[PDB]
Amino acid sequence: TIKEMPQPKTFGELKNLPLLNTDKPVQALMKIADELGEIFKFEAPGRVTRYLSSQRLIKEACDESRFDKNLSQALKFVRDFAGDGLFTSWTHEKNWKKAHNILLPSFSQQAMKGYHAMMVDIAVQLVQKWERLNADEHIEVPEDMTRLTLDTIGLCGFNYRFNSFYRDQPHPFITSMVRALDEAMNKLQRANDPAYDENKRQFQEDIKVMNDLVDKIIADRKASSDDLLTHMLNGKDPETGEPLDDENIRYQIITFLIKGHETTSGLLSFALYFLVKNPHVLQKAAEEAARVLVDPVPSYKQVKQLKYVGMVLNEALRLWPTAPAFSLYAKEDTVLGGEYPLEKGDELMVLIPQLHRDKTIWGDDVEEFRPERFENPSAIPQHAFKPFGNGQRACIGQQFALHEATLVLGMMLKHFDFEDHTNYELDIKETLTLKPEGFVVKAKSKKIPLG
Ligand code: HEM
Repeated sequence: TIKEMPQPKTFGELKNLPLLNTDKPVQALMKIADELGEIFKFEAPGRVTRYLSSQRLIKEACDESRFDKNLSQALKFVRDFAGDGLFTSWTHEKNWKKAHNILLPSFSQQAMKGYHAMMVDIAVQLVQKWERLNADEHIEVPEDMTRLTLDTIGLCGFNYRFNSFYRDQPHPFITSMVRALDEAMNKLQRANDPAYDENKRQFQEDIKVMNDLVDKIIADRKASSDDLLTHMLNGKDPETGEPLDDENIRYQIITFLIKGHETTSGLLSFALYFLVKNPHVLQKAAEEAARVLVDPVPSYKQVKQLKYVGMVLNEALRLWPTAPAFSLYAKEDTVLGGEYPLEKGDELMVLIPQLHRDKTIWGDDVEEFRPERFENPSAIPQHAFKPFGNGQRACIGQQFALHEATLVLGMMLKHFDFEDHTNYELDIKETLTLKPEGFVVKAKSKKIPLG
């Protein structure tokens, strides 16, 4: 029957805000979830949401007849630069369904097979960097994974070479992206001011940097292909018959550059992190790579054969889903879990890391890294594993990401032995998305030739 919704302690007008005075808000929220359970309300001056953590409640929230995708305050802040592209558009916005239809063919297996060779180009450039390090040297993992994933989406999506591996510091686009994402995150924990005038002005500067690349890409395709850029330029929605106007296209370039690389990078960092911490898992994933990748460079089918590598990727997404949250709103008045009445417009947040720790679904060893959980995935209940969102608003890039990751991890495992030389202590940085900050390793080459 009509239950009272749990809520953390409120502090007069501050509401629940003093509890999220942190650079790690998602990890803080996980703490409040362990304390209060599957659902809690959370209020901040002028705004309210409900955090869900259980499969039973998230199953219901994922019913698209009752709840649609919502733009959390965080995505509202990012919509300041990504506009009405795929990721920051409302489902009822014209350009959502339209860009969806227009851009979907770029993620068909047909197109996926055509991306493979460009993926290998960047993968090799990674392996070669590591082959060429001197003995006194180590690898900065999130940093190099970011070089790979940015370059990969640049080449596959846009035929643009970011040449991230010819730069010892991050590409200029990355530095702006990261400072902007951080700022959208800082903006959330501010109750109300001319104290934030510089943050607003760096925020506009960070946007212009990003946009400067867009024009560069736009002008490169111009001044001279069947890819994402192509369909953005030529494609027409098989419904309305209309193409995307110039303004939307620029929003899509930006959308894809960011979303098209950052969460994949975090996944590869975490996966490698868990491998070097779980040496019996590493050995087994390294056995699979040596056996399957019998060629100097990997083929498309061989990547498909790397089954245990895929299990490792999925298990790493279970523990640390790199886009750790997605928001929903009630299309109409409704009752949630048969106990929580909700009003048209009310917001729900899906705390994916808590979902992935639901013991009633996963058992009592949720913190353990066990790729074998995914041995036969059809066994896993529906809506229990959701690192790619839900329904028609799920990740469009899912298979792209996993193909990229599996290929790259497979080659890593084939070509090197990794050492956790600083006995790295997990430290998860939040820029809305998640990554293990400061993760470093040593890779000793197995001295196996590339093709
Ligand atoms: C492990 C890697 C990835 C993860 C965990 C991930 C996660 C997600 C999540 C959770 C959403 C839903 C957001 C929400 O409901 O508010 C989403 C949507 C989206 N993703 Fe991914 N992503 C990954 C890689 C990629 C890649 C490689 C691309 C492009 C090549 C991409 C492009 C997009 C786009 C455009 C959307 C918006 C889709 C729509 O609403 O139409 N993502 N992703």
